Amino acid sequence: SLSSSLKTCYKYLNQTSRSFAAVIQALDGEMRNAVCIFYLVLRALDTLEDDMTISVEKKVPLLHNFHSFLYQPDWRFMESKEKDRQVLEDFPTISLEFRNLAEKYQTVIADICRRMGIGMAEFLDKHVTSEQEWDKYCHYVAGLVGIGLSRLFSASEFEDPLVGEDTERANSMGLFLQKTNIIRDYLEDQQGGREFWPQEVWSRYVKKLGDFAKPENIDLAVQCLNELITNALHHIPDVITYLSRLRNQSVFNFCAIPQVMAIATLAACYNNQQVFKGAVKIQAVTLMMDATNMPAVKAIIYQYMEEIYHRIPDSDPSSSKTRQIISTIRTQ
Ligand SMILES: CC(C)=CCC/C(C)=C/CC/C(C)=C/[C@@H]1[C@@H](COP(=O)(O)OP(=O)(O)O)[C@]1(C)CC/C=C(\C)CCC=C(C)C
Ligand SMILES: [Mg+2]
Ligand SMILES: [Mg+2]
Repeated sequence: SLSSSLKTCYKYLNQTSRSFAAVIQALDGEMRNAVCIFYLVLRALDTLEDDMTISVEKKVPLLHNFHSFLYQPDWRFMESKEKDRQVLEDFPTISLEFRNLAEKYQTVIADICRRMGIGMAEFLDKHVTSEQEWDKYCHYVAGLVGIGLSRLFSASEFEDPLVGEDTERANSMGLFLQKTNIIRDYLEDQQGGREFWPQEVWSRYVKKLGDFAKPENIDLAVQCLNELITNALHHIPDVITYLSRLRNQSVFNFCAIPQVMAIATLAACYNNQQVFKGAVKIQAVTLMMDATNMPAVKAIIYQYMEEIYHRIPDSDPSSSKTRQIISTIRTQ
């Protein structure tokens, strides 16, 4: 049945994706290969972005031109020192399967890969400063993913045109996952020399972002944490809107399950000193089972919002804001 190279792609998906492998492979019809290949192309792109052994001067053209390599049958990259580097070394297998997809899917994937490459390259010579720049960075690495997935759903015709048209809601869906991961991964990122928390926020608490790892700064660290979580909560209305429009069951699950995992993650991290001591974990199997329709997804969201709500310290500088956003979400 499945070709040799396509079988390899699914192996690469299963090897490199904890959050998405299962939901991708459960997608109906043409969406399955289209989303699997989209995933692997972006995974390869990210593996170059993240590799600190590649100079900025070498990295910029690679990220800028990456979308064109999809059309060059023996393009590969042998100099990665990153863990996921099979997708780069065996890129010809991935690009072959890309060129086997229908044109309408090719167009979306290449457009997103082009735009993300430009965006990633832009942020090689700066850190994230303002909250606005934080949205911008998150747009480039995650918002564009949501926009691309939405365009693939509409192109497949399992979903209505509106899904791919409403780039604001698609963008928000991606932003919610990416802000959640960035918040949760403070320490692991710190330990690999990576900084993604917005400097206009953290610099109101400490002089260097790394200072949140020091035990004496825990109180300030948690305050900043709660500010950032409060920011991320503002994406939940759009997530609800986006999910409420989906018709196909496999698409709904693919979209909803990672969103509810992110909500559960934020709730676990809220006011939690452990974020600064290791990776905070969530329920996964349960949520995978329950998050298969809108009324159940809404109920899951409201349950986690009430968990956060009744944990808000009155003294937290963001407490008013956290209460307000939770109220809005509860009222949609
Ligand atoms: C094409 C597909 C599913 C994903 C492509 C993922 C890739 C490789 C992107 C290259 C840049 C990166 C890395 C972005 C970060 C992804 C987490 O990876 P990871 O940390 O490895 O997870 P785990 O370790 O838990 O497995 C991220 C947070 C963005 C997720 C945003 C989505 C999915 C939009 C949802 C929106 C709608 C559905 C409207
Ligand atoms: Mg990465
Ligand atoms: Mg990266």
